[PDB]
Amino acid sequence: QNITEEFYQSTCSAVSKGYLSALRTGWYTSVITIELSNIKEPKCNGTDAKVKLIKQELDKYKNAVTELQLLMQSFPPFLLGVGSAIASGVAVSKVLHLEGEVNKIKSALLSTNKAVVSLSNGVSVLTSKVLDLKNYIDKQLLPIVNKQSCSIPPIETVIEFQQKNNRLLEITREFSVNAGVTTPVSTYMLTNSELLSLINDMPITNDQKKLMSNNVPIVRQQSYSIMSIIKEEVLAYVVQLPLYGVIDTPCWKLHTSPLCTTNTKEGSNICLTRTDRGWYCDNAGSVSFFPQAETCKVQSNRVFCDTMNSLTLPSEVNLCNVDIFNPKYDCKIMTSKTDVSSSVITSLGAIVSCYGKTKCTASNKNRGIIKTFSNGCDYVSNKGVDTVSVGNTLYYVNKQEGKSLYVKGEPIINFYDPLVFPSDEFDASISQVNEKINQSLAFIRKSDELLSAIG
Amino acid sequence: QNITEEFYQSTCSAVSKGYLSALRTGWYTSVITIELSNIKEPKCNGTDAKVKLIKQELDKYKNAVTELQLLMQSGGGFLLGVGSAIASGVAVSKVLHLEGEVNKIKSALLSTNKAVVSLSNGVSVLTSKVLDLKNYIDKQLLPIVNKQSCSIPPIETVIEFQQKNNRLLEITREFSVNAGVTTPVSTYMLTNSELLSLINDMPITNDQKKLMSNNVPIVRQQSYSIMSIIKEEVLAYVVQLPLYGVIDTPCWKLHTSPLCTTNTKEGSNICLTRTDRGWYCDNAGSVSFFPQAETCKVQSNRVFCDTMNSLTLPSEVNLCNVDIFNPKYDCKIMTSKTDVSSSVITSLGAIVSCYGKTKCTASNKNRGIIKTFSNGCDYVSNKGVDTVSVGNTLYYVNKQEGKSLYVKGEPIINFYDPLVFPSDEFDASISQVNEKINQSLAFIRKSDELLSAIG
Amino acid sequence: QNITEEFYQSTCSAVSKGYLSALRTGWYTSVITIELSNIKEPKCNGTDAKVKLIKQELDKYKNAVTELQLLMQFLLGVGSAIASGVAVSKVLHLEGEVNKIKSALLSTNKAVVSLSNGVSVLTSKVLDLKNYIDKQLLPIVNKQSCSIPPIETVIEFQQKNNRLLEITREFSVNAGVTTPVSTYMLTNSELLSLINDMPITNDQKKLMSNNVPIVRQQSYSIMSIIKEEVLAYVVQLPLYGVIDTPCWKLHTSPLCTTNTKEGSNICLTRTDRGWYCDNAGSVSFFPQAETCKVQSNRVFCDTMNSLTLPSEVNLCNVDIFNPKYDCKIMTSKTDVSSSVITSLGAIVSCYGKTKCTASNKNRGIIKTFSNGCDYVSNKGVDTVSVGNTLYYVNKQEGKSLYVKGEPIINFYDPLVFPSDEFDASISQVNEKINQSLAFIRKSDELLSAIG
Repeated sequence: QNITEEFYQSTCSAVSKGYLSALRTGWYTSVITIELSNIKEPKCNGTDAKVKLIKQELDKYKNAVTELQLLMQSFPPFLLGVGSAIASGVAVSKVLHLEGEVNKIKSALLSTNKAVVSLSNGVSVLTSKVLDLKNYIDKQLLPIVNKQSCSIPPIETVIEFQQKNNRLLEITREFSVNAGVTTPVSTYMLTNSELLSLINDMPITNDQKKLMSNNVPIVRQQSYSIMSIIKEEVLAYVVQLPLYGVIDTPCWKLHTSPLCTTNTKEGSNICLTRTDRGWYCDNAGSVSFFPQAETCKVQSNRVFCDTMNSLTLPSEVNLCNVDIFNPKYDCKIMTSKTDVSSSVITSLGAIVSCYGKTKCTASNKNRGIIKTFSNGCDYVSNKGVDTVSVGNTLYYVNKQEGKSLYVKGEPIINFYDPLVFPSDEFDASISQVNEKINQSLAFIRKSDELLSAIG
Repeated sequence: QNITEEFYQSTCSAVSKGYLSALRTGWYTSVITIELSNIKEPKCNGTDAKVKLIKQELDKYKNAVTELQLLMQSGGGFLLGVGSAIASGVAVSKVLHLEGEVNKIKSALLSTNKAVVSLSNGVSVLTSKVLDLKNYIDKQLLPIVNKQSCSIPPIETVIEFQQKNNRLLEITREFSVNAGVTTPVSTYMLTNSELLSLINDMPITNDQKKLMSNNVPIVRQQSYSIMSIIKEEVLAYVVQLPLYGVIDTPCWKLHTSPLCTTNTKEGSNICLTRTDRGWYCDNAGSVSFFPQAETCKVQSNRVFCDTMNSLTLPSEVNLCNVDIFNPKYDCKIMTSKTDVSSSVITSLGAIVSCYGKTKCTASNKNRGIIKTFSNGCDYVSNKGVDTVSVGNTLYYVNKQEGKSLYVKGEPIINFYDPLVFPSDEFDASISQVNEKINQSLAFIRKSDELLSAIG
Repeated sequence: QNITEEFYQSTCSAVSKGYLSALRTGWYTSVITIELSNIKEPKCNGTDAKVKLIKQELDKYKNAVTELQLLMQFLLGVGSAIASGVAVSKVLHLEGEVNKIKSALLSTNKAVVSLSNGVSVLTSKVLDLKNYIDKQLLPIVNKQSCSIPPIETVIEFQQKNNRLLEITREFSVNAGVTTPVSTYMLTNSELLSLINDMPITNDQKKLMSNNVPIVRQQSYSIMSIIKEEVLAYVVQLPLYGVIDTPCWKLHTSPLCTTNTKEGSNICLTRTDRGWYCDNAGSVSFFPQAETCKVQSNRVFCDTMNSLTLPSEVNLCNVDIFNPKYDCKIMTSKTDVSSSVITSLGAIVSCYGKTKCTASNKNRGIIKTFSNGCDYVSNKGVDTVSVGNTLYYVNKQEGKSLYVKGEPIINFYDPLVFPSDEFDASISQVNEKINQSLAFIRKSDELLSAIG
């Protein structure tokens, strides 16, 4: 629980260290079943308010089944087709459509509400009966309506059927706007207790059960619900849960801000910005890099990421933070003439790139302005700092305990000649810039020697 | 229909064929109404627990009307153009605001729950009345709260009122967290029974009707629900359904991956990627091109694409898949020295671009690693392949049945000279690069020929 | 409430004026509390169908509390949107902090608390399950015989307990941070009262009260703490520090030459599209559509995704070649047709053999576009069609002004024209043109010195 940050004045960037990894490398799929009733629109003569209420709820139930069947055949079209995040769960969904595969699971859950079932294609899956509308309707609602004249229901039955039928009605809702594939997995799909018991039974280490059971909200966001089948008066859908094959390896976050020359005026400055910003995690002797901000979820020390949305880099990518001119790795930069002030709120600090006439401050709740940034790239930690202002933009600062280190260094943009500086580099590196520098240096050579005997 | 795939080894790209178009070409707008009672706060002195329950629900109802009164408005509006998706629906919504227009649909719906109404701007909309709280509240509920006597209602009345009031509360909730515009359109806005009837009354062909009725989730995802008015005891919101004016025309999806040289040097390679990846659909003698995958939704072999984010290309854009050096169409490519390994999952295969020191493999569930990729661009079909692994990332291949064709050919990056190669073209083409090869080729010769006569 | 729009034929761009600003510049943080009961799992034996229903509902209550014990806690800059709210959420986890709010709300439902760091925060109690369960429910479950409850008590408990369950559900699928803020988090009456009690101007209160739907979309709810029979979450409302200043929106479309030989054309595009609003003598610029919401002529934008520009930036709309500001453009050779639906019109850039059309629903085609960049107002036009795409135009009411002028791409020699600038400016392309003219002159001089 020790977060530390280093600000590199040399490159206008900061790295937040001390995080712990949880990287999704596998999937666990489970079959979730709901038992339905095979009851027809009741032919019974009666018109009390209570039986009116029961018939209304029955028509809700009957329509939910029908509109779930329209989701089936429209293999369901939404299983055959697109997917890599879902292929594992889609694989189990297709198998349930084989001859008697439903009856396999139906038998295992006849006597118990949770059982392990071996499937015909060679997968072993935990299967759960989360709701039984078959026995409630057949034993408490069939005797009332499967006659010529309907006997009155108790008010207790009217209330409790509404409660039971509600989960099915909600599942049909989520499954008829999401086309049968949803993420995060809702509580109507799998409650907190059901997901906790399912984690408890998974073929994983006891420490993985610790991590998953403590971060259920994150597990929800990295899980999928895949709709499978209605048949044999059963409702089956597949829940696809993450398997974290990488745990407790170091992770760090890179924050980058533009670095520009200052002492010149107007539109005559050279700028460069480190590009490889995002999360990094040590993974199997290499570095997993997650460039898009959404894919990694943070809870206290832990960074939860999905390896499917990652690039794999050598360990030497970190040498960019220690020495951007190191030989071993070609550190990535971008360049431009854009001389614009901005700020980046780091894990426990703030980078300020103040340029031009912009007024850039950092302030405290009580003392007011406690720093006025000069032109150039600077940094301030969150110790006694609450907000940062750049122009007309007030940023609040993350208030999170940790140690912050200011690594003084010469801004590398000072080392470059502005006349031969490539200033349109969308995605370049240190070496690529040096190659273009020499080529323009060589053109200057070749042209100058063409004027020796002439001039 | 049978999905087929071709991989072109020369250009590091693949084309998935065999799909059927379903293109959003227009909009269909309908008005949904709920009849309300303008009941004032009860003022019945009685204190029975059932009267409290009725009173508490009336408060939930009366607050929903107030909250809908606060939402009385709709909205305000390969690099593409810019549209305004709900401009059609908002246009109908603005007309309903005008004085006397709400009274027009009140009269037309006096004797039926569905009618076509003429509004002031020639706007002629099918109108639906889907819930009548006015009858229930004014007849069943008003008398037992009207007096100061407070006729205590049966417990059925407490429950019955909650069920009727539920949909209005849920419609208000959806509008509240969406500024009056919701998408996808939920079954609270428009139930499956209601939506299917609306599809049956659109000005479309019978084949178009079946397509929507069997793709209700897609239709809902591409529809909008727009809060318009609450006045004259009427709540009215506009529903904006999609119009699929182009249907059953052939579509194909283009996948592209970087194509670089395999030289063993620290970044001394030239890369090249086709930039035209996306969905292509035949459309009225042209090709509609959708470069962003999130405008197109696939269901088996059906592609639902929104034309608002499309480009209109000549039929000859497909020639880039036969001969990229063809004269008729000028294929768009990008260049760089950015040389790194990635994998692209196609419809029934996987493209792998292995570069440098990365472990790029394809493996089978039971047989193990069945292919290790050499440096360069390669393809593997889904036949007998389950997973593709690049670095620390494991991709899953579609197990969808189909036939894929490997088209051998010399990689075209080899054709180009790595010294006169324009190697940072973000959005270029074959001609624009030959444009710049000829320039740098001619300039170098001139300076060499101009160095000759200096004797 | 007078929207107007001007089309500049010279630069293929349009400006929509007349809008009024509502800029989110800061945050207001408030604490919302639900008082809970330490009620423990009933261990009276009962079989009555109503006893089961009460027991089942206490189960949903108990599981909700357990679930909540786990839910605890142009290129722009980068912010931390919920930093202000999370900062207050952190303070609640200090000891005694829960009790100060518990003490300040012992006898009332709405009180100010100065937390351990001395910040005045408004706190509220929106639901009191502690009194209901302990008084109404505990006697009928806290014995052996399990007193039969009336059906009315079963229904009330479901109603009271429902809001707790639905708050739990929202936090559970969102990792304890929700946006927009739902009516379960904060009902309409509670939000309006909260607005009325904030330390803000009357104009700010009026602006927020008329735009509760937008305020919800710009607000956050942060799960903070549960302990000592109390549940607390932080609600982070927007501060509109800048109000009623004039805004305008800039629409741009590619401007190209119209030579009939394909591939022989040079193109130009203003890259400064987005919202502009006057702000403290400078101009706040919002280049993204997502960061700005519009209701009638009022524009709600979030300054976290804005650049601060000199007020001279507006000269680019009157004179793109003005000396006081370097207007940003981009160049290309791509001769492609597109359309831009402006506030009360549509810009059509029609190139090649493309079909470009403006139509009325009952009269049919009313304007047919030829090669170049043109503009049609929404007065009398319902749709604009470019190629295989049909756009409906906005039907907001306002007056368009068509400003005639020579397209500026007609002032550039295509040979020396730099047609690759992904980001550039008017000055920058004049540099590269001065340079290419200078080099080609130097080359010519060198063959004279050797001739």
